[PDB]
Amino acid sequence: CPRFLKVKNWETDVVLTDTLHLKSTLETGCTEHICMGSIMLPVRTKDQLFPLAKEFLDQYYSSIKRFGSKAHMDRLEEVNKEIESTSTYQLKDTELIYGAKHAWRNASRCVGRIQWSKLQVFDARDCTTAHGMFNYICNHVKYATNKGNLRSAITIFPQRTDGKHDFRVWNSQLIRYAGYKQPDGSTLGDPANVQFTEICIQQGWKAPRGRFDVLPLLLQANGNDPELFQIPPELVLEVPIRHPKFDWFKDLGLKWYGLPAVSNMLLEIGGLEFSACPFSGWYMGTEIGVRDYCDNSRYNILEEVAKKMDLDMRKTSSLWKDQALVEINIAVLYSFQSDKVTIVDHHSATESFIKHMENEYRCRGGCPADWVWIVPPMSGSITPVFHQEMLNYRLTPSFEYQPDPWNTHVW
Ligand code: HEM
Ligand SMILES: COCCCNc1cncc(CCc2cc(C)cc(N)n2)c1
Ligand SMILES: C[C@H](O)[C@H](O)[C@H]1CNc2nc(N)[nH]c(=O)c2N1
Ligand SMILES: [Zn+2]
Repeated sequence: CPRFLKVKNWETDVVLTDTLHLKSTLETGCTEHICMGSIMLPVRTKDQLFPLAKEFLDQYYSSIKRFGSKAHMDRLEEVNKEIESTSTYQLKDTELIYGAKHAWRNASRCVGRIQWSKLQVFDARDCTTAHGMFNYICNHVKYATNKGNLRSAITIFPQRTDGKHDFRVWNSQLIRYAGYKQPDGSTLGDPANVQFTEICIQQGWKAPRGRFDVLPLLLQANGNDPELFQIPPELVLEVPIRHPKFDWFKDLGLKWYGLPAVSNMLLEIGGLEFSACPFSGWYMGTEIGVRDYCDNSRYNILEEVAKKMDLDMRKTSSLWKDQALVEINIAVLYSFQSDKVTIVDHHSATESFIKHMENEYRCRGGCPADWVWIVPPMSGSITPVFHQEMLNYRLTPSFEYQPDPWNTHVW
């Protein structure tokens, strides 16, 4: 802008002023001579820990307008001494909830953040076993699902200590379908999960060898060998995909699960690392309809579908893929709604995100947003976020990526 940063919506000419980026700690990958905005992915000593701890506490106490208080100050000595003795420290329940809700709030890749303050935090820091993990996770799933009226939730397992005793949910999501490679060449189910399916089988999973087989949970507690568990099927809500007009759509036998629940990410609060912190909300229809169903590397159903629309697949210029994609996504939304399972369309979601974005600038002086991820993978320019300039930067607490457990743990 003039002296501090401005973003603009070119459809509405609204301008917003960003000051929040000046708090940004972490680094983006971009430099003054290269932009890495479209790049997917650009323990800790005692000494590294206290700055990060104090930085978080200062923020937490500044959030409740008690910055610089006795409570604030004693808490600082309290934690400083915890780190000398024990090389770590423990978050109060209140701080844990603040941290978690704010990690969501700072998640620059998430279009749903208008919901950020409405999150259930299940503290599972007392868990010591894979079995306990299974119990916490089942409870999360059942709570979150809520018989179709979805509720946002996260379950936080014990924090990392010496890198030799961390909790990992080896699953990328709590609920995902298996993927089966064949020397036939082809692949049955979800190909994103083929290797993971292999690990499960090479750990004794009795694979039904079907298309939409819900995978077992594979749970690592205290750094031990991970252990298999079948989520109770009655806890796994699913939607058969049919079309509001094309009654032949049922015949494709599509089904998806209703509960999107990410389980491979790392939650960072006050320098502490929670390597097992599965979290869930509800689906934007395009996640299933466009990416899950139509990505070439995923279920890849575009050919099968468009074929059954008497479509012109001779050349790409008929836009037969575009047509099939729109129908597939209509069927997804219709289905979830006919089943009274929470879902949002990309028009409504992006619309609420603009509102949220403007909310955040009003009261927080900004909102970090990653345009590349915020814009839906179909019909981009007819949603409001396509035309909205966005500033991306890294605030903390945060959810981070982390290595796949099978490329580390062994024995
Ligand atoms: C309530 C409904 C929610 C909706 C509609 C929603 C929507 C989305 C969408 C569409 C994406 C992009 C995913 C993709 O295209 O692969 C995403 C990413 C993400 N969401 Fe949200 N979300 C919701 C709830 C939550 C919650 C409860 C959390 C955590 C507290 C969260 C944190 C994140 C994070 C960390 C990412 C980035 C994933 C990555 O970088 O791989 N979201 N969200
Ligand atoms: C490939 O490396 C990065 C992995 C991409 N992340 C990613 C992939 N598929 C699905 C997701 C689900 C994201 C999500 C999470 C939540 C809590 C809700 C929602 N609607 N969507 C995330
Ligand atoms: C290359 C590019 O960064 C990558 O394909 C991104 C683009 N935008 C995305 N946006 C969402 N919501 N989800 C994704 O997986 C991706 N993939
Ligand atoms: Zn950049």
